[PDB]
Amino acid sequence: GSHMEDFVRQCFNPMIVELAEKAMKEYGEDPKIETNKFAATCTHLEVCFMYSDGGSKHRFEIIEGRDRIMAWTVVNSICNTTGVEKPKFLPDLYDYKENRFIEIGVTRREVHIYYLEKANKIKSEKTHIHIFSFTGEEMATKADYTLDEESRARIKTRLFTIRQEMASRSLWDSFRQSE
Amino acid sequence: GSHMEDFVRQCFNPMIVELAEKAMKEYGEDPKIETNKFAATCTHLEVCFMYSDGGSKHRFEIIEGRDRIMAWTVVNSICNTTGVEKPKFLPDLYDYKENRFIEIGVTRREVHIYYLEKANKIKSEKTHIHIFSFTGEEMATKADYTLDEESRARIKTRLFTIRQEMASRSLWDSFRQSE
Amino acid sequence: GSHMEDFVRQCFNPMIVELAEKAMKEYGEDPKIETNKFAATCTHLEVCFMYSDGGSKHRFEIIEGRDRIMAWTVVNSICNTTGVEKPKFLPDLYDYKENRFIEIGVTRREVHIYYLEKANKIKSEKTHIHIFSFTGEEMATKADYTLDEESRARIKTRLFTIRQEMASRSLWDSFRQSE
Amino acid sequence: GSHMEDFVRQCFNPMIVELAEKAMKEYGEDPKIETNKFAATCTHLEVCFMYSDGGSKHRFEIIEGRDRIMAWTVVNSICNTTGVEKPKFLPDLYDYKENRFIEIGVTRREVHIYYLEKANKIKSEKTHIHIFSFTGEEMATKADYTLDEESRARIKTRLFTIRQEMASRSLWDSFRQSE
Ligand SMILES: O=C1CCCN1CC[C@H](C[C@H](C[C@@H](CCN1CCCC1=O)N1CCCC1=O)N1CCCC1=O)N1C=CCC1=O
Ligand SMILES: O=C1CCCN1CC[C@H](C[C@H](C[C@@H](CCN1CCCC1=O)N1CCCC1=O)N1CCCC1=O)N1C=CCC1=O
Ligand SMILES: O=C1CCCN1CC[C@H](C[C@H](C[C@@H](CCN1CCCC1=O)N1CCCC1=O)N1CCCC1=O)N1C=CCC1=O
Ligand SMILES: O=C1CCCN1CC[C@H](C[C@H](C[C@@H](CCN1CCCC1=O)N1CCCC1=O)N1CCCC1=O)N1C=CCC1=O
Ligand SMILES: [Mn+2]
Ligand SMILES: [Mn+2]
Ligand SMILES: [Mn+2]
Ligand SMILES: [Mn+2]
Repeated sequence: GSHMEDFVRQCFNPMIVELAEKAMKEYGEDPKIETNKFAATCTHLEVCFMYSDGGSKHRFEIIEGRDRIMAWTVVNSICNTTGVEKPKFLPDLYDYKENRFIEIGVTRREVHIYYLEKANKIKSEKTHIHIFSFTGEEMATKADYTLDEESRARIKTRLFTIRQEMASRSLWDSFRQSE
Repeated sequence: GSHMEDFVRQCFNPMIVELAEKAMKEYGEDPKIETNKFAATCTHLEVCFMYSDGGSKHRFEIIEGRDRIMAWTVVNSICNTTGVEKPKFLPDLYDYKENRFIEIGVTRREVHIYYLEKANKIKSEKTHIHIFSFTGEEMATKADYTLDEESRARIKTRLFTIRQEMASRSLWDSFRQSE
Repeated sequence: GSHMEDFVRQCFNPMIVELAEKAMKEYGEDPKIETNKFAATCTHLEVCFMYSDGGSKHRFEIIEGRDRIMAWTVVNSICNTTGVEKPKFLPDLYDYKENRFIEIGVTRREVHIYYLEKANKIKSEKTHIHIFSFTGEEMATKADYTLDEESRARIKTRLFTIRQEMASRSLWDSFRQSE
Repeated sequence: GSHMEDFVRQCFNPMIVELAEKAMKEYGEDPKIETNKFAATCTHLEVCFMYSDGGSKHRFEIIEGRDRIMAWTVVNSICNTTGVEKPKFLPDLYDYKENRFIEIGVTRREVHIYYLEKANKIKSEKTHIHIFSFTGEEMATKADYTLDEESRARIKTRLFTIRQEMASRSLWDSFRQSE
């Protein structure tokens, strides 16, 4: 019965909390035990949804938040209709306007560090990467940040707020030092 | 009690399913017996609605999905107020921005083939044709595709997803080979 | 218990029907007895609302549809803050973008005829007039039609549909010849 | 049991009334006793919300209307991510598009007078000020009025309407002469 678990449930929206619970159980993880991961999973969902909401009405397909199987089905349809290359790991969105997949990251360290780790991992000459930290930095492939400034600013604002809420509950250091 | 019938009811939205049922009974067809047609009818409704949703707020009148009589009443009002020519077969939308009717098609073969068949049929020097296939092709009158790229991409994505769902249930070949 | 009364209640939206009933009782008229006026009042409400919906989000103040007293209060605030001249008769909208009041008319005759009658009546060097007929014509002050083409086309479409519905019930001639 | 209290509850939206009640109790004030302040607090909330609604979708963060603590948390996140200077008094919005805080004022006197008082108070070389009166004037830092004309016009309209409602109840002079 952790403080972090109760904190997450009052910080994030109930739909986000339930998608995060569903995602963690799919990969065999327990949200009551791995409560830092529970927070991170919610955070990442939220960001990905605020991101898709920047931009014009039909711009993004949302991959993140779906069941694994359906997410891959949607990736294949997209691959099979734009001719874009099939990613090896599930990305988070597809950008119909620039014809590319996007991998959104959210990190409690240097973006430099998390970007390289993502780059190396997916090795998809194609897929765009976009990282945000909890201290306001972002880093994106070819310095091309996809959305305009006001929509990314909102996300960075929301991340700093989450950090403050954690810190004022004394949960921030345990969260920071378990990434 | 076919697998296809239950598949359609979980693939499409309930409002689409009910309009499709209404349309088939109007033409004396039974959705429980002619289950490929039931799928096609849902598909065509869906596409036509995703199509009207591309574009700016007042752009399209939606003809498809209405009762026959009301659909013709709306066609006549449009004819009677823009001076456009009265079509012989009901189209699916009217484009207020380009002042033309549009016939949307969705095909399980070559678009070349289905386009000619539509052309020949309506013989309306006026009415624009726009076909989509389930393998991502589209074809439109004067190569003028009406909407921008992202809205048509979404439709082609959704069609490929429907195809995958059918195939993973072993319904795809029976659907493909009954068009 | 007229056919026209039941026709109006199934043709127009319930909120429009209730505002029309409220407006007629304010001027001492009975919607069950004066059923042509009941139709016209609904029609005029509808049009004025479809009109305000053309244009960008804050463009119009809606005067029509309010209680008399509140409508005048809103006119005075507008006069008292833009310095525009106080109209003698209640108009239907205010255009914040062009800084003028608008009088919307809907006629079962020549627009030429109804426009002059409106002009003469309000004598407001200032207030813009915009008439629509049920046969698709419109006429506006300085040939300046305020909205773009697609939003006015929709209105003219809806008016022709109302006319057809009346005619197929044999109510059209009585409505036409009582304006 | 004042007339002003009942007037406010029928003039303003219930959500605004409840936020105003919450704000006044936070600063130890009683909405039943200080009924002019209750009106002013509602007015100021309303304006600030109509203001945030002018502009494009992600443009403003809304600070006003939150609990004190959360409002400061949001200010800090914004400061901590845009590098803008921390204000000493809580502002009402943040403008992501121009990267500044905004202090909205609403006054029953000369805007000249209320602007100086605000200027002097916050002494934030940075924060933009935007005053509206109940007689239609506005005044803003560097004559830069943030929103376009139609959105500010709406606000000034609404303020004059509130003034008229008060005056026709004989509450206006007591409200005017207690600011
Ligand atoms: O907080 C808000 C503000 C506006 C509405 N809303 C509710 C939640 C949506 C996300 C959900 C996303 C979720 C919802 C679950 N499902 C399953 C059936 C279809 C659907 O939408 N989806 C969309 C497809 C993939 C996926 O995982 N969104 C974003 C698009 C509209 C919506 O509900 N959202 C959008 C901005 C932030 C946010 O949380
Ligand atoms: O899935 C969604 C996302 C946004 C809302 N929604 C519900 C269904 C609407 C279509 C219906 C169409 C249908 C609805 C039935 N009726 C009868 C009375 C009026 C009305 O709308 N219409 C519109 C006129 C002709 C016709 O057959 N649409 C499209 C426009 C808004 C709406 O409900 N829709 C729009 C995009 C895909 C889709 O399915
Ligand atoms: O059919 C639709 C499609 C979109 C929503 N909707 C419901 C009715 C609204 C009009 C009402 C107007 C009415 C509603 C009654 N009231 C009294 C309290 C505030 C309010 O709105 N108003 C607006 C101020 C003056 C007036 O008479 N509209 C238009 C603006 C949003 C709305 O509800 N509407 C807008 C397009 C056609 C139409 O009928
Ligand atoms: O009258 C209308 C027309 C459109 C919707 N709506 C309801 C009230 C909203 C304000 C509320 C603001 C309030 C609502 C309370 N909360 C607490 C949880 C999140 C939230 O929204 N917020 C937003 C964040 C800070 C704050 O105090 N707004 C403005 C944005 C959408 C909304 O509900 N609003 C927007 C234009 C005038 C107005 O009164
Ligand atoms: Mn990611
Ligand atoms: Mn068709
Ligand atoms: Mn009128
Ligand atoms: Mn203020």
